Amino acid sequence: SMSVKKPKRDDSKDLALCSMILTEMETHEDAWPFLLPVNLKLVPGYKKVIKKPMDFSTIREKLSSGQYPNLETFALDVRLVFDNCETFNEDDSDIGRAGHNMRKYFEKKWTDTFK
Repeated sequence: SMSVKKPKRDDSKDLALCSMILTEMETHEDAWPFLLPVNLKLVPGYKKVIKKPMDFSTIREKLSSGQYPNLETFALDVRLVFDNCETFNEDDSDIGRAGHNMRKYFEKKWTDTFK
């Protein structure tokens, strides 16, 4: 509360560390469904169904331009990519499997770096 604070965590490396995680996600062989925004002119149903499209190139641009206020907002966009994937794609499909794989990959890096 006012004048009552937990000891100050060093957040000075967070930006660099999120960048590194994102590079690791970008270079994973199963990243291909997530690298660029879904083409809303060419994929029937996506625009109406997926209220908040997100992809790794969009996260990279937001990260590089100071649009994440803290590491929780960054994790929320990464998770949105996989939540969107699950919404639109059957589990038993190449893309559906890709999204589960990538979510697991991310969550381990996230825990290992920050927990």
